[PDB]
Amino acid sequence: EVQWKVVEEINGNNYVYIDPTQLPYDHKWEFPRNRLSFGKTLGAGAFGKVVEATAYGLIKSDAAMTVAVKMLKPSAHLTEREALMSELKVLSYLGNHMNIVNLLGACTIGGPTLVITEYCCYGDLLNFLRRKRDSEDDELALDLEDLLSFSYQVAKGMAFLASKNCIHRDLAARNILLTHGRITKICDFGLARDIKNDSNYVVKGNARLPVKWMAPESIFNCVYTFESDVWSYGIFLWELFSLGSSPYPGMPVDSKFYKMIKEGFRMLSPEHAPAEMYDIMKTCWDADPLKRPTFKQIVQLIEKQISES
Amino acid sequence: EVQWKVVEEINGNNYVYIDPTQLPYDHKWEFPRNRLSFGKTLGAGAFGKVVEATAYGLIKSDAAMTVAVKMLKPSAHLTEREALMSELKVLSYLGNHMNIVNLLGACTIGGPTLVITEYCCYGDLLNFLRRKRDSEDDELALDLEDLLSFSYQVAKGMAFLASKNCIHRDLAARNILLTHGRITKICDFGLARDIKNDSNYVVKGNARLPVKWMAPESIFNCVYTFESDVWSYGIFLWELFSLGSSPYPGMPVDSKFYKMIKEGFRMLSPEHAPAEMYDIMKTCWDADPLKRPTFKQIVQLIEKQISES
Ligand SMILES: CCN1CCN(c2cc(Nc3ncc(-c4ccncc4)s3)nc(C)n2)CC1
Ligand SMILES: CCN1CCN(c2cc(Nc3ncc(-c4ccncc4)s3)nc(C)n2)CC1
Repeated sequence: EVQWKVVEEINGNNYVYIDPTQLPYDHKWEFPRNRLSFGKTLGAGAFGKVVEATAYGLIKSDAAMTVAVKMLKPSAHLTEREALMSELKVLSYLGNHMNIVNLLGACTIGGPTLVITEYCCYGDLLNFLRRKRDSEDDELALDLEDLLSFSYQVAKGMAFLASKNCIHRDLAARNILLTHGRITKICDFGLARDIKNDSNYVVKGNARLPVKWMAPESIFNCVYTFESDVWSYGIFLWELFSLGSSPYPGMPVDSKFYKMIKEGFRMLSPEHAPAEMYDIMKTCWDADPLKRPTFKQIVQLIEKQISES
Repeated sequence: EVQWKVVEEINGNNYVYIDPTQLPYDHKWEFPRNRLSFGKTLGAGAFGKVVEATAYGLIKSDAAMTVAVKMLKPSAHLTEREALMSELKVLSYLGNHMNIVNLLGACTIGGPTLVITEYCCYGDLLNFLRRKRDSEDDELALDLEDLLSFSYQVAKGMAFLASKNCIHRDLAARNILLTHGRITKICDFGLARDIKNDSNYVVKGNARLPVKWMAPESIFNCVYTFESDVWSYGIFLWELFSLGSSPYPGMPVDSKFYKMIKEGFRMLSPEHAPAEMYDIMKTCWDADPLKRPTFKQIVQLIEKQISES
């Protein structure tokens, strides 16, 4: 199951997705696998893993560079092998942006498929926030500046994705990475996350889904849109200003939970969210998708708050 | 006593200082004092203080901006009034640099002299470090990235000063400010610090001097050079990687202290200084001033460590 989808047409409220198996792979990305030295495993699911590695001569012929390599475990079946190749083709289709985990190369010959991406040295944003949660005015002001910056950067990364007609479908702090300079990068662990052991992914129908992050139109109609990604961004803002607390606290995903969300029930503001960031969340959680803001508009709104400093 | 001196000639190991009272003041800096609204006091000495204020229409005609205003207290005498004006003239002589507290304007008519500079919103680096001292691998790595950045930025600020033939004479973490984006800015509180109540300033001769930060040639010959500023930067590095501990721990400034420093005694490395930053400190503490590195060279050395990431 390819996670990032790419739309080609909107034929009056119905998306025409592009078959990722029909996207090109440009051999400019090809890199010899014997110039990768594999290190620790950074994440692993049932069928896939991401491993830290050193790449010799990937960018400059005389330099080594730390990278992340996505690969399948031997237990993987054909559909997982296709998905890895489709993720490779989507990533090269997207192109490069500062706030996404970028493609650096690939090994598609001489062994199983390897996908080489940037390595983010501080790990996932969710764990970063929860450490600061477990852990005076100047210190709090500086933390608020970081959180404003993270929301700005994720919003730019998502605006870049939407500009390439790409829908993320699993936006959440656990899928955002932090790296040098406090730069945040959107990624998808996809096959490299063990979702069977993550309570945030819930059984609904024939899938395990991050329901507390999903828009209502996605839960009752299984549709994923640019507007539903905006909804997820709103949920992301709530965990961001709550220091990584899980959304809808003390409320498990029952059938009771599903009722409330169609009743227009929303979360209240996190205690220390700035009013104008709370205002952005609420508009992301509009029951009407076409009343939610676009990521381009969210970028402008957050730019204005940061400039007021 | 003007703190920042400006040299004009080096006539074989003897400096010709420029009389700051002979530097021009350009009226382009003139700003009406009735467009300042004064707030809290940020620091105060015997004769002077620095106050936070809002300046209406200072940069853009339609915008307010937070600034810092240096001014004298009524107890000030003629020599302090001249010094404030000389500091104004040095600051406009220096020009603008990202890593110094820059001049934004001045009120030299219609009341006592006011000097308007950038406001740094996180205060002094020394208190910032001591809070982190009172206060796992990802968190420590990120702290080390900040400390590397602070040493790089202070070194660029000092290289800019040396390039303008300016000697600071009181470089220390207490004279470095932190502001938005974790930018550090060199300043001098000068008349706005109460040095009578600061143990770091010690009675030597007819002055109160920061002896633990001074080069030996400055202690026994009362000479201040570009090379003695480099010495102070080395001491600054030691407090930086020690999280604001006072230099030469458990050793008061006796006559015994003076003996040891001419004996070539130096501090050992802070426990978590990177080897290459320790190497920079040691070279800053060379008994021969002409064997110390220049700030231009320190900038290059630290740039290389940061690039290795
Ligand atoms: C020693 C302390 N730590 C702990 C944790 N720590 C990290 C780093 C990290 N870096 C990644 N870079 C790219 C990734 C990726 C690429 C493509 N698709 C999906 C994911 S994951 N990821 C994790 C989960 N933990 C690093 C150091
Ligand atoms: C509410 C919590 N705090 C605590 C402390 N805090 C600050 C800010 C600050 N900002 C400065 N900007 C320029 C300065 C200057 C200009 C010219 N010459 C010398 C100095 S001092 N300075 C201090 C000492 N504390 C700010 C907020």
